[PDB]
Amino acid sequence: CXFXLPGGGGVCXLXSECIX
Amino acid sequence: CXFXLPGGGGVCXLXSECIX
Amino acid sequence: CXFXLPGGGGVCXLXSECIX
Amino acid sequence: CXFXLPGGGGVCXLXSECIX
Amino acid sequence: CXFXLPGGGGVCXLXSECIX
Amino acid sequence: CXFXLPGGGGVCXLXSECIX
Repeated sequence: CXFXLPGGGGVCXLXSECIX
Repeated sequence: CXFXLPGGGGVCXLXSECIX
Repeated sequence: CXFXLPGGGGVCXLXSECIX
Repeated sequence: CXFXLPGGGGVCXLXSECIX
Repeated sequence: CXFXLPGGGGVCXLXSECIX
Repeated sequence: CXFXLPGGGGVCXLXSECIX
């Protein structure tokens, strides 16, 4: 976090911070 | 959560986890 | 659309209007 | 648009360009 | 938070809960 | 686009495709 900067990196919107 | 999966279901973007 | 309500009613954030 | 800036003004995430 | 609601009346998408 | 994939690359949620 914050939104656009997912924990662990990678694509924002794809994975645990999003659906996952 | 995460983004696009509201904890109480229904409409994502709609309810506690969004505005609410 | 709008944001959160894809046309045809799929999950918001999952598919071409998002990543896809 | 873009995301955060609804085209007709007002509050991002609240109104026709979001749910509405 | 939640998504779209900084919590103090500010602009969603601008500050710590977004980039920051 | 879609949401999460800004044109030109770059961070999603920052610059013209978001606020900007």
